[PDB]
Amino acid sequence: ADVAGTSNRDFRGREQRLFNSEQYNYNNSLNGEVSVWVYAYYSDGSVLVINKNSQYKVGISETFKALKEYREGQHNDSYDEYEVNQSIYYPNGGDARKFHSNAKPRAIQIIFSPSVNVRTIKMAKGNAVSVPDEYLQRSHPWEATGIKYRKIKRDGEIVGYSHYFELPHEYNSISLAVSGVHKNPSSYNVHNVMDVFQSCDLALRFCNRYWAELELVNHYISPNAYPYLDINNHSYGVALSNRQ
Amino acid sequence: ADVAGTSNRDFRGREQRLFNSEQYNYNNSLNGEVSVWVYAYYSDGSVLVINKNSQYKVGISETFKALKEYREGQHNDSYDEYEVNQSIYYPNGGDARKFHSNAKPRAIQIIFSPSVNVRTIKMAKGNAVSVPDEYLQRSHPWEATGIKYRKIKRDGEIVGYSHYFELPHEYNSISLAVSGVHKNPSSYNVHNVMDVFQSCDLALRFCNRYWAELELVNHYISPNAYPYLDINNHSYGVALSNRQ
Amino acid sequence: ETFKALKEYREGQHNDSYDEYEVNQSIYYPNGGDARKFHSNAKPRAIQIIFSPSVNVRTIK
Amino acid sequence: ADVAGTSNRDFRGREQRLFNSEQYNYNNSLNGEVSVWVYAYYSDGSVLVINKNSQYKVGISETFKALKEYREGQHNDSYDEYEVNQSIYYPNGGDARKFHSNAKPRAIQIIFSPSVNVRTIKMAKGNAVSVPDEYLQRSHPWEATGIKYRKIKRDGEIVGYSHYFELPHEYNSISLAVSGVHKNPSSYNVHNVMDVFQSCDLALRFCNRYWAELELVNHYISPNAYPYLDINNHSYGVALSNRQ
Ligand SMILES: [Cl-]
Ligand SMILES: [Cl-]
Ligand SMILES: [Cl-]
Repeated sequence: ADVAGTSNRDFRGREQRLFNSEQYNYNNSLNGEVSVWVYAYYSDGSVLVINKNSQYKVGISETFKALKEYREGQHNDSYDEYEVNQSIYYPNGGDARKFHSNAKPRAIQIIFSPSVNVRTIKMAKGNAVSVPDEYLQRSHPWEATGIKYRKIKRDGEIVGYSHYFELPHEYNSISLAVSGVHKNPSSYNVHNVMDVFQSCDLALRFCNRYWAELELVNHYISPNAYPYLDINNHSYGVALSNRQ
Repeated sequence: ADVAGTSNRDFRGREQRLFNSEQYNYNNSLNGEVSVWVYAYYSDGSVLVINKNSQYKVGISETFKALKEYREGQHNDSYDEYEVNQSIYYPNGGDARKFHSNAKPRAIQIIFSPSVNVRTIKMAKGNAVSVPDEYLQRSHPWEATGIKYRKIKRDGEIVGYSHYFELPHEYNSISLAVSGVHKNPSSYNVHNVMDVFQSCDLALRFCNRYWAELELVNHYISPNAYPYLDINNHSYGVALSNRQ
Repeated sequence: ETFKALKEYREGQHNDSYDEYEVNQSIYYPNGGDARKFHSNAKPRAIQIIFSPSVNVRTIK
Repeated sequence: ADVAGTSNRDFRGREQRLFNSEQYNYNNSLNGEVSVWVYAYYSDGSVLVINKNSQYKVGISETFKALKEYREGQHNDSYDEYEVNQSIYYPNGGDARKFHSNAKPRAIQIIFSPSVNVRTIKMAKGNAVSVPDEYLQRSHPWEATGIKYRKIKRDGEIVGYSHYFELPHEYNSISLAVSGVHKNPSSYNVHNVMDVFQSCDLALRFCNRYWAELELVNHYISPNAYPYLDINNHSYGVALSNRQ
């Protein structure tokens, strides 16, 4: 046979490049996944991740309370935190023994897979009682925030999209939903509506609290080939198109 | 300038009336919210509220167990209440140390925003094992209960719609889903189906147990300009159309 | 005051006492403890020192 | 340039030797620290360290009770240990459920920095009620124990001073204070008295219970360049004077 890395008959090298290309492109086909992650960052350094992975479209919707830190199998000041919630829902509505709950998120990062169409992204960032914009009567139920998403890039390739917002002020108390649609550069969609209804049931969800962004990078992002952007603006992910 | 409240050049007064009219009408546009609330009333006077707010259509679906009272950070007779559930699911199925759980709802109020089309409202009031009508094989999956909804009215304007039913008997043990569609007096809808799928992800949810109907009125209904009907048949809400 | 003495202590409430001993070991020497958190919320975020107007500022140490 | 390690123009080597010499000498200047450590060794192998670091003079003073083992966040037989204290303060004074408390120190090591003047060291080793010598009326308030301190040595240099005494008998129940003065080979001291008063406030204290002498060596002594002498008579510390 020819010697490796010297001719157009390195079929191991061609197949390696095809295998990676086929992953990148399959994910972009309508048979592929589109995925979203919400990361909620807490003052103790831990991070709640919620991920949804589904065909055609995907999203996540959480209450104010659901986004608060919950430490499984440890103390959570449960009763005092019920009272903190009452005061967050309406000023002076509760009788808590603290000014600021450390279970409140300090920041949110939303990441989508590179199979999303950025122009389809919509976010409903509500107040603590799940109202998008002060009162329901004046609320558009979403804002299309695609323009704000940064490309997460590795080796020149877009591996995902990131929108990051801090919640550093006492009044930053939110409920949150986000949604994106998988790329569809075709004009195909009539005939497939029941399949999209089935995708609503088929969407897989994951949620977990990791103890540190390091741990998120090491045990969540990296093992799964997920895109990420860390606090130091470092991009993670795996470039696949036309690559060995 | 002209003197306030004496001429057609009171533009502060015209803009105030327009601002309120525009809220009422925006909520009725297809760009607006439609919202639903389920209130479950407990014997200790507390009230669980579940609210969903979304574009195009909205609903809530809860199990028998999910509607039972849960007091965050306090004792809930957790083990005995598992046994009460077994006896509610099948006669004599559990080994509880009580005849009637005080965590069972005594009543349900369903309220919709005035942007719902009443004729689209559907309810699945199931038995304790989540069957609409005795056995699945004979169950229509919903009843269209719009005719029973009362108008909640302030200053002559419909501010919401209410259906209220007590559960005062021992055998009143229910699961519950409800759904309504936003007003659509146009013939527009083709082209918008993926947007409605995104609205399923974008819908915001809120749930909380308030200690008293007084507290619900003061800290939930009123601060948010929500419609309500209290036990004394008093209507709450804010009239907006053509009003200062 | 010591490092430990300046950490938050909530009288009559839970203070993650055991985990906070382990956090202290890791603060004293990298990787010295086996805590279940990255950042203790009992650590001060800031210090203000105030003196009365009867101090001589040039003597402050 | 000249080649490393072959001429009097290795200025990197001269500066390295100066940097170390300047540390050794600065510590001996009156601008330097003098430091003391009390190690209390427990039967479970753990060791309480108390350290004080201050200018001009330094010391530590602890009660009998303060020197007993305290395991943070674990059980400490608190009530029984109050009763053990009553019996230690006066024979048969308490009603404990044990003959010997394992929280009692088995030994004490006192170490001073090499900037102390050994002839200034004073110790008040009291009985369990904090009396130096049986009764206050006959007590000199200290003994000058410098003659008993061994030099801790590395590479020929004194890196600290150690006095070690076991408390292996049931009646070895002590309170303890120790004090040393920083070297002052000059005749300077008038003018500086308020500065010494400020040094009483400025002295920094550290205390911690380590689980093993190994851990003390690895995570306390060594990382901080502190002198130590272990149970096997091994000296630890860093020689600095005229050394690279
Ligand atoms: Cl395709
Ligand atoms: Cl419209
Ligand atoms: Cl000097």
